[PDB]
Amino acid sequence: NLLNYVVPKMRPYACPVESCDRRFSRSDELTRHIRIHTGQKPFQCRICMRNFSRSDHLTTHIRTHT
Amino acid sequence: NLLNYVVPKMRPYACPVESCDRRFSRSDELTRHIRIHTGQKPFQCRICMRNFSRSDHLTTHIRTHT
DNA sequence: ATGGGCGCGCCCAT
DNA sequence: ATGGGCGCGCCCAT
Ligand SMILES: [Zn+2]
Ligand SMILES: [Zn+2]
Ligand SMILES: [Zn+2]
Ligand SMILES: [Zn+2]
Repeated sequence: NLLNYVVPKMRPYACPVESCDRRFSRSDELTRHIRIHTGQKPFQCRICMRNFSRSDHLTTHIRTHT
Repeated sequence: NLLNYVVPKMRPYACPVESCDRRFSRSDELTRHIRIHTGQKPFQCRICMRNFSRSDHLTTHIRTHT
């Protein structure tokens, strides 16, 4: 029955770096991880102008300025 | 050049229904979709007893009582 | 500080 | 209404 069907846990999103075996369930997850290798921090606090790799961690940090 | 890498768009989560050709990028998209085949409406409003197939839709509905 | 995992609920067309 | 797409933000270990 299709009532007992559970979507199989998968990791279709494989890290593009040949020497890295990480795979993820969601694409947004992989995109964040790739920043570990590139050292990219696309987010910035317009206050202290500090850069972050994740948007959530920046949001968290900005709420503390005042 | 890894710095220019962007995860290509894909849809690895396919509907198990043989007569359905739908594929999603995320599994939570597919878990929702399969309720179209089963007609399941799990989220019920405790104020009016009305049933919905999705929790985001119920959530918004719950607000029409206030 | 920052990463893996992923749920809640928005956008917007139906 | 109710479906596909998908981002914000939380949880909790790093
Ligand atoms: Zn990797
Ligand atoms: Zn700052
Ligand atoms: Zn289907
Ligand atoms: Zn109601």
